Amino acid sequence: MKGDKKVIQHLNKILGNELIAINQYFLHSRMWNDWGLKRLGAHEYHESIDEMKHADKLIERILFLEGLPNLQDLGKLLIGENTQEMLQSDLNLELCATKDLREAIVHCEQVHDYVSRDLLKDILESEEEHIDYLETQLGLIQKVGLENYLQSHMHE
Amino acid sequence: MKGDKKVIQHLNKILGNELIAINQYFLHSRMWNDWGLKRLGAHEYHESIDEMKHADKLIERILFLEGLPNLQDLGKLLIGENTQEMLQSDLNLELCATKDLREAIVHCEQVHDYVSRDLLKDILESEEEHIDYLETQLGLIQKVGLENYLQSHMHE
Amino acid sequence: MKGDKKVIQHLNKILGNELIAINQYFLHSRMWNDWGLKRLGAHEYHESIDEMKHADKLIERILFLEGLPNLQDLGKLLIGENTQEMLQSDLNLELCATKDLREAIVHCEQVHDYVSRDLLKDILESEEEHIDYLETQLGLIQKVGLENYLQSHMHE
Amino acid sequence: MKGDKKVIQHLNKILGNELIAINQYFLHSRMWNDWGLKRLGAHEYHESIDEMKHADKLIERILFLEGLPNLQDLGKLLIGENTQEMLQSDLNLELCATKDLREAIVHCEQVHDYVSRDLLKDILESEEEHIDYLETQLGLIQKVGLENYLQSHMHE
Amino acid sequence: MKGDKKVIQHLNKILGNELIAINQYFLHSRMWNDWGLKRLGAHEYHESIDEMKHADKLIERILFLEGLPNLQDLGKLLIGENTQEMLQSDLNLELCATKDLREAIVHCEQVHDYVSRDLLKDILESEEEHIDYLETQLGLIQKVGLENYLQSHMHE
Amino acid sequence: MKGDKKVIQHLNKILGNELIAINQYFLHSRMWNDWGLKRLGAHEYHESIDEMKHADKLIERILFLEGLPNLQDLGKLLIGENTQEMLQSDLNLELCATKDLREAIVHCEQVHDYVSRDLLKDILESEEEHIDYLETQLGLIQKVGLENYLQSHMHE
Amino acid sequence: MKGDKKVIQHLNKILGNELIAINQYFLHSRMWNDWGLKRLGAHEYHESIDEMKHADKLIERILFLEGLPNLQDLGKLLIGENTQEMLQSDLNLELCATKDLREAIVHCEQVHDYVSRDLLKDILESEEEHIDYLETQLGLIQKVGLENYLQSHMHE
Ligand code: HEM
Ligand code: HEM
Ligand code: HEM
Ligand SMILES: [Fe+2]
Ligand SMILES: [Fe+2]
Ligand SMILES: [Fe+2]
Ligand SMILES: [Fe+2]
Ligand SMILES: [Fe+2]
Ligand SMILES: [Fe+2]
Ligand SMILES: [Fe+2]
Ligand SMILES: [Fe+2]
Ligand SMILES: [Fe+2]
Ligand SMILES: [Fe+2]
Ligand SMILES: [Fe+2]
Ligand SMILES: [Fe+2]
Ligand SMILES: [Fe+2]
Ligand SMILES: [Fe+2]
Ligand SMILES: [Fe+2]
Ligand SMILES: [Fe+2]
Ligand SMILES: [Fe+2]
Ligand SMILES: [Fe+2]
Ligand SMILES: [Fe+2]
Ligand SMILES: [Fe+2]
Ligand SMILES: [Fe+2]
Ligand SMILES: [Fe+2]
Ligand SMILES: [Fe+2]
Ligand SMILES: [Fe+2]
Ligand SMILES: [Fe+2]
Ligand SMILES: [Fe+2]
Ligand SMILES: [Fe+2]
Ligand SMILES: [Fe+2]
Ligand SMILES: [Fe+2]
Ligand SMILES: [Fe+2]
Ligand SMILES: [Fe+2]
Ligand SMILES: [Fe+2]
Ligand SMILES: [Fe+2]
Ligand SMILES: [Fe+2]
Ligand SMILES: [Fe+2]
Ligand SMILES: [Fe+2]
Ligand SMILES: [Fe+2]
Ligand SMILES: [Fe+2]
Ligand SMILES: [Fe+2]
Ligand SMILES: [Fe+2]
Ligand SMILES: [Fe+2]
Ligand SMILES: [Fe+2]
Ligand SMILES: [Fe+2]
Ligand SMILES: [Fe+2]
Ligand SMILES: [Fe+2]
Ligand SMILES: [Fe+2]
Ligand SMILES: [Fe+2]
Ligand SMILES: [Fe+2]
Ligand SMILES: [Fe+2]
Ligand SMILES: [Fe+2]
Ligand SMILES: [Fe+2]
Ligand SMILES: [Fe+2]
Ligand SMILES: [Fe+2]
Ligand SMILES: [Fe+2]
Ligand SMILES: [Fe+2]
Ligand SMILES: [Fe+2]
Ligand SMILES: [Fe+2]
Ligand SMILES: [Fe+2]
Ligand SMILES: [Fe+2]
Ligand SMILES: [Fe+2]
Ligand SMILES: [Fe+2]
Ligand SMILES: [Fe+2]
Ligand SMILES: [Fe+2]
Ligand SMILES: [Fe+2]
Ligand SMILES: [K+]
Repeated sequence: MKGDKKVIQHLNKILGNELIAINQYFLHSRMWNDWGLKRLGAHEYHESIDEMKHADKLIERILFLEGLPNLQDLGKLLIGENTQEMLQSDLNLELCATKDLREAIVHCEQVHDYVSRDLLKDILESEEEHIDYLETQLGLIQKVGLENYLQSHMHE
Repeated sequence: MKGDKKVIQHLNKILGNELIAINQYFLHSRMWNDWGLKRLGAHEYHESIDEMKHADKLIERILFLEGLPNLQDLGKLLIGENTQEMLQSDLNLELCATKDLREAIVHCEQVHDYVSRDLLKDILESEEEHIDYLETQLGLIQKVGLENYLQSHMHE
Repeated sequence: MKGDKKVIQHLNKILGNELIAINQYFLHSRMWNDWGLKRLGAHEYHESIDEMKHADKLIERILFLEGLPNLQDLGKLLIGENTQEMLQSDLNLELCATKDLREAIVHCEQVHDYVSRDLLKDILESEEEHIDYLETQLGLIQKVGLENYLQSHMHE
Repeated sequence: MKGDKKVIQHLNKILGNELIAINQYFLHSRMWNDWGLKRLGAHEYHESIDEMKHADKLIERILFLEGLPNLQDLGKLLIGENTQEMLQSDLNLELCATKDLREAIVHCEQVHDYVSRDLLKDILESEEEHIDYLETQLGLIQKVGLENYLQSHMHE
Repeated sequence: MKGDKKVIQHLNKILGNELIAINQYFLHSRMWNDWGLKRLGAHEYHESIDEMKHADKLIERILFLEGLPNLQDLGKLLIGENTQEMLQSDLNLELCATKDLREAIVHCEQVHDYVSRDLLKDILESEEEHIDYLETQLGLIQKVGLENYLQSHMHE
Repeated sequence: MKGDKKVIQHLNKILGNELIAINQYFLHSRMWNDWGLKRLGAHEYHESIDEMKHADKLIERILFLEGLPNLQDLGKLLIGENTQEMLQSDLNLELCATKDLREAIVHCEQVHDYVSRDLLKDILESEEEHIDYLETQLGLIQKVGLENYLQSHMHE
Repeated sequence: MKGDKKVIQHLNKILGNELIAINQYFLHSRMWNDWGLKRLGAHEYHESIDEMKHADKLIERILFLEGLPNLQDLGKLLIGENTQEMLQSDLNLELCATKDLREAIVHCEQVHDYVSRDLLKDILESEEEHIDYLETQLGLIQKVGLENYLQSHMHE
């Protein structure tokens, strides 16, 4: 089925965001694991897997619409040097991603691509859960202190 | 994540409706049970539990959006004195609730809060099922007669 | 069997205290969950459920005695802004509520409503366990430190 | 142990009431069964078994207190001729029984026989459940009509 | 079905004997239990249950024959003060009961109420088993001595 | 938040009685076991465990009320030299315990400490069971003779 | 056939030490439980049970040797006011106990009561495990800090 070219362009923009998030989260996960903060590593890995699944659904939708998925362009990773920086960088990336998702949903509604809208809404629900996770961890660092927070995320 | 203040105000309005419905339905349930109309009591209890779960989701969403859930303000319960009045009072309350849900959905769409919209749509689907249940019971009272209808709802 | 009018007034007063506690504890529970303090959130949810069950038993007893349960009047919630304030606010509520239970039991005894007395005694046993829980947590904060206490109530 | 002679007199009065209820409810049960109203018959049999178990506990307590259980004196049975009369006669009997139970509890409290008081309170809780059952059935006859009420209690 | 009025009178006489035996044996059972003679108490309870089941069948038959079961008139209980007296009092009661059963069977045969006769014969077989039990226990007291007999019926 | 000072004194008095009974019954148990009267020894051990559990509940209650449990003061043990004396000494001790329990319950009721009252009533129910056990054993010695009574309590 | 009088005196001295430890550790256990330090409370309860089992074995041995177990004389409990004092007071008590055990073993060896010696050696092995437990906890307080130590012993 021949999709709207601007919808396909929006879907490729979302896909591009997923690709940044996959790599940033995977590396953050393996950094936490390397440091012996295995619970943080495992949860960051789970976030990376979520983004892999979002990318998959986007690729499948673009192909159905007769578009060309762009897996070539990888935007800027902002890798942190410590736990607080890593969490904040992830959170900043998620906030950029939801902004793009909302603009893509607007466009899908405008051209009556309600199935793409619903896919993007499902991804946006997941991203807001990611934002909730990351905001909550930064808040816990303040409430229990950094050393305790890290201690609680050492052992799986 | 910092939510739109008018969306949060709409969510608290919906929450307020849930709180009325929880108490009205719980008391109606226990009145039917007290009268020995246990099947009616059990179904009304189920409705009250549905509204408890709606309230829960609304509270969680308001907190995520950095709003303050209002569990203090309880609107007017209209407790019936017999089965027909109790069902009709519930139905009137549901019809008020769906009106508020539609206005809240309009606002979420306007400001691109698509995750809150989808939550409210899910609640609205449940409320229309509640309306269907209550309308159907009032119709059955007409078709089988009040005495038979009550008889059929005595024993679980 | 018509119950004593002042006994029914007392039961409605106890019921009113339960309705305050249901909402305050439910909101405190969801606040703790929102902050990622899930062990605190779960325990507070089970306190809320306990009060819901108290309210149910009182409603059933009032109806049996041919009184009108009052679910319309909701007294003042006191929502804390951090863990210490939330625990202290719950403790304030419980201490005020047990004072009313004792006065209600006195009245039941005076008019020989021994079944209502035993119901209120069972609720009072639960409220003193709730007081014990709350006082103990506040004491643990003093013994292990606030940051450690919150750490220990982060993960379920 | 040597019980208070007036307490033993109260316990024998309660036992006397149980013996009336056992026989009245057993006969009402078998009359309902005879008429093909088997659900009514089964519930009335259950009430009769409850009173047998009350009598057993009272006999045991009287003997422990070195009293003589009185199973010789059987008071007045009032056997109804139709369902409404039978239920109302049972209800009248239960209301007489609770009046005697409250006077007995007063006396146990006066002489500090707290264990006998707790037994009598357990019996009283059961009789108030019996009263609730009987009142509820009389109310259902009004709400669903006598013919429907009987129909619903034909088949087990 | 319309029973013979003299047969119904006989059945009510048998029922009257059952009602005496129920109460006498239940009290003897609880006296033996009170004394710590639990095997004697359990067997006497079993005898009491047998008489309850006899009474039930007689009530059912009387009602089928369109008679009025008489549970109002309770004849003389003869409660013993020690084991030998209790057993002998039960035995005396059983011998009175079989005398009445034989006269009732004669009358059933005379008027061709063969189904009532067979019920009464089944009851009589049970009473002769009861007589055998009681006679045997009195004989064992002579053969093993009273102290040994009681010792053997202390523990269940 | 403290209990009533005189209630705490009563609870410590009850606790003192438990501590006497624990030690007296444990030694009596082990004397019976040493003599080869293992069924008596096992039952007496069970009585001692009951008193340990009573003491535990009292200690927990005193601490909740912010009293100081007194485990220092051990009153007079009266150890018997043979089975009859041991049983009688236990019985005398239980009768002193129930006297103190009734005085403590009066006080709890007076100051509206209804949870302490219910705890003491539960302990009192258990002590009256203990009295029943002891009185019954002494009575069995009379009915079956001492040698037979001891014989029946040799083997478990 | 009697044990040595001075061996029996030593065994009663060891028994006296057990009785102190039972009560001291049981109260310390219930204080820790009351404070919400349930893992400390559970371990201390376990220590108290060990001492109850030691006392049982000593009572059995004394009775076999035809001595009189002394459960009347309770020496001085030293109840701590906080975790460090409670642990230290337990440790001081264990060190007194092992001193008396070694003197008792010397005496058993001197008079060739090798079975009493082996029993006391088994108790001594257990007391040195108790000492190891207590010393290790005090050392952990130093290594992890008091607040962390207490935190780690809050939850079971
Ligand atoms: C009149 C006030 C209320 C009464 C008497 C009441 C009663 C109950 C009862 C009896 C249950 C079942 C508990 C059990 O058996 O475990 C229940 C479930 C529940 N209630 Fe309430 N309730 C009240 C109000 C509320 C409110 C105001 C909220 C939240 C804002 C709430 C949240 C819940 C939740 C989340 C459940 C669990 C439902 C499930 O099974 O998923 N309730 N309620
Ligand atoms: C002093 C009066 C009586 C006492 C204390 C007494 C006591 C009892 C008790 C304790 C049970 C066992 C109930 C249970 O544990 O579920 C029982 C069973 C029963 N009783 Fe009675 N009873 C009395 C008189 C009667 C009478 C007068 C009747 C009928 C006319 C009757 C009919 C029955 C029947 C049919 C059962 C069930 C037996 C079975 O099949 O297991 N009882 N009774
Ligand atoms: C302050 C006084 C005491 C208290 C509060 C106390 C408490 C307890 C409790 C709660 C139990 C567990 C019972 C159960 O749950 O079944 C127990 C077990 C036991 N107690 Fe005590 N106790 C006390 C004194 C004693 C004394 C003085 C002795 C012996 C001289 C003793 C001997 C025993 C024995 C043999 C057990 C069973 C241990 C096992 O499980 O193998 N107790 N105690
Ligand atoms: Fe590694
Ligand atoms: Fe997830
Ligand atoms: Fe994503
Ligand atoms: Fe295709
Ligand atoms: Fe666009
Ligand atoms: Fe979808
Ligand atoms: Fe994401
Ligand atoms: Fe590790
Ligand atoms: Fe592990
Ligand atoms: Fe009811
Ligand atoms: Fe549903
Ligand atoms: Fe709802
Ligand atoms: Fe948040
Ligand atoms: Fe709006
Ligand atoms: Fe959704
Ligand atoms: Fe609804
Ligand atoms: Fe029914
Ligand atoms: Fe059913
Ligand atoms: Fe969350
Ligand atoms: Fe609980
Ligand atoms: Fe409550
Ligand atoms: Fe009612
Ligand atoms: Fe009052
Ligand atoms: Fe109760
Ligand atoms: Fe509470
Ligand atoms: Fe404090
Ligand atoms: Fe975590
Ligand atoms: Fe987990
Ligand atoms: Fe029939
Ligand atoms: Fe029942
Ligand atoms: Fe009864
Ligand atoms: Fe007795
Ligand atoms: Fe009286
Ligand atoms: Fe009780
Ligand atoms: Fe009753
Ligand atoms: Fe049928
Ligand atoms: Fe059936
Ligand atoms: Fe007994
Ligand atoms: Fe049999
Ligand atoms: Fe019979
Ligand atoms: Fe018939
Ligand atoms: Fe005849
Ligand atoms: Fe037959
Ligand atoms: Fe018989
Ligand atoms: Fe025994
Ligand atoms: Fe047995
Ligand atoms: Fe032995
Ligand atoms: Fe027991
Ligand atoms: Fe006790
Ligand atoms: Fe406390
Ligand atoms: Fe006092
Ligand atoms: Fe209780
Ligand atoms: Fe006791
Ligand atoms: Fe043997
Ligand atoms: Fe054996
Ligand atoms: Fe506690
Ligand atoms: Fe151990
Ligand atoms: Fe020891
Ligand atoms: Fe010996
Ligand atoms: Fe020595
Ligand atoms: Fe050994
Ligand atoms: Fe030790
Ligand atoms: Fe905790
Ligand atoms: Fe746990
Ligand atoms: K820590």
